[PDB]
Amino acid sequence: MSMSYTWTGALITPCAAEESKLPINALSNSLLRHHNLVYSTTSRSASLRQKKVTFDRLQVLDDHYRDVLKEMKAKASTVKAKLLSVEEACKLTPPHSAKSKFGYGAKDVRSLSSRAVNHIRSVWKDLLEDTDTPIQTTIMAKNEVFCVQPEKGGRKPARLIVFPDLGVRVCEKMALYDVVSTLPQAVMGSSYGFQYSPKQRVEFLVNTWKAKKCPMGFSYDTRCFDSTVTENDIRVEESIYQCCDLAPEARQAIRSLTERLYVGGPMTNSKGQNCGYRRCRASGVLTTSCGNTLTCYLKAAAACRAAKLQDCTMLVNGDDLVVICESAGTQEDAASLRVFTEAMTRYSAPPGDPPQPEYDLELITSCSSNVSVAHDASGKRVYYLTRDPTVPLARAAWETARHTPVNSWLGNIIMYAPTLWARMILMTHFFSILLAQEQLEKALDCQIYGACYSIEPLDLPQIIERLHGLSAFSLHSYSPGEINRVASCLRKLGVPPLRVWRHRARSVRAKLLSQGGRAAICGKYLFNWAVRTKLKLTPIPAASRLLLSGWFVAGYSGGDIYHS
Ligand SMILES: O=C(O)/C(=C/c1ccc(Oc2ccccc2Br)cc1)NC(=O)c1ccccc1
Ligand SMILES: [Cl-]
Repeated sequence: MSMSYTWTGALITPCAAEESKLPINALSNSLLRHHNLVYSTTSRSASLRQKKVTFDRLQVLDDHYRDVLKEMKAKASTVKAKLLSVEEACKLTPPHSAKSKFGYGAKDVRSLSSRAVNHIRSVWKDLLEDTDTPIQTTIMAKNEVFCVQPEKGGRKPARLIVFPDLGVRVCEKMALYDVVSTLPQAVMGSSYGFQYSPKQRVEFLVNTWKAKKCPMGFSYDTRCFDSTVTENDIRVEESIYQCCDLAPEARQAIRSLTERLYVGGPMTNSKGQNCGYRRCRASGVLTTSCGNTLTCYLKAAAACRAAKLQDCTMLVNGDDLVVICESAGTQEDAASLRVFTEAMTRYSAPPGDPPQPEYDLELITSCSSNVSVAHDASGKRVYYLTRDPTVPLARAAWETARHTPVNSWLGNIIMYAPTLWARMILMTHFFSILLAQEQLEKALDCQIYGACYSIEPLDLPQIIERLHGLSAFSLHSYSPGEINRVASCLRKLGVPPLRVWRHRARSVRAKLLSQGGRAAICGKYLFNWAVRTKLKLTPIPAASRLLLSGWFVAGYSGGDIYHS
């Protein structure tokens, strides 16, 4: 019976200026024309989110819980993690990461400046000596762009982000980076989502579904998961980590960060005021993704048992959960789901929207996406992942009319390269603007599984072939429902129909070829679809020449991570 937060009454304030509406760009209109449906969240709506994330939590454990837990620990005891040298940790820090409140920022930290490495060592030392004093944190209102839509009733309030000082963040890396990059797959195997790349996730979902006599799957939407995490859940996560083979120093740092940071602590707004007290999951620490994934999996696996699901397979990504199993008849399936929901609720994890059995894999949404079909060169049936393009396009627009240090369009192109909208619009629109400014060589940052990466457009052809397979460049004969969903979206926002883009694609793939080099390798592989005349595409040379491990190994959302 512990509230997830307590509030002092002080407002959540912003630091920088917050743009609510879309500007007045002319390229932005080349993408979207209904600019009034696009919008960003601001600290103005922060109090509404506060209401939502604030509630009492009731939790009642049971034998199924302890059993699964015990099983997890067993698997964890087979994991050995190392500490990260201050230097190593410092490098995993993002150039733009929020500056330390102790005078010094990201570059200072990244360049191993004296001052920074000093404070960091002090903070570390302090963790080893003090194990109880709650570490201070800052709470801001996130600013993300969405599309207005009355079906839901208007606008979504801003999300909240709770994080500790830069000094602390580096310590987290040192004491837990190896754990959160290895412990997950160790305990849950195939159920751990972040070990898969697009091509792998698709293959995993499809195969699991087809392995069932009569498949039945459901996604579980938890009402504000982070707020449902209890102090006991976080302490349990800690015990799991401790099952690892660690250094005595790492153990003490983990216990201290757990008791002083993870379980809870005071929060101040940007103006340094006492905002409230947190007794749930911090949204902006290193263990957020790892912790939610472990806790979601724990409750869900125990819930499955109370529900008696048959031959069930789980796929967990943070709080995002999808379960596939053998059906026991439609009525039994519904009842089993209501029990699963009852056990989750008991484990302190009720749902927002109630789960519903689904018997069509393509009608299931997990990780904001669904499986769909298309065909390859030899007309072979190819499965891929997609989603409604609305948000991606509203954001793709916004980033065209306003500068964003971290875009999303490029990320979406990487995550959804095989989709119709990605290939024909995003790809087209962006190589267009690039060319009109000569920046095809300039790298830009985008996030993948929460981690930051500096990527160069010129490499998409390889990146893409790696993540989705060569077929991704020749997919055709997309399912009508998918083709319909898109065109429906375009007409809703003001985006020229696929035809207007099929035009530009040639008009663009042209200027790209009459440039050879790398810009050529692209315009050929990425736009082979926009030409009746189709030249044969084969394994790209430097498709292998490039390290891509770090990419799909674990989740780091909210973890302030950067990879090179
Ligand atoms: O922030 C996160 O933690 C994050 C998690 C996440 C979990 C699972 C997932 O599965 C899919 C779903 C569809 C296609 C391929 C894959 Br692998 C994708 C993302 N989002 C991005 O990485 C992300 C990056 C760019 C664009 C959008 C999201
Ligand atoms: Cl269809």
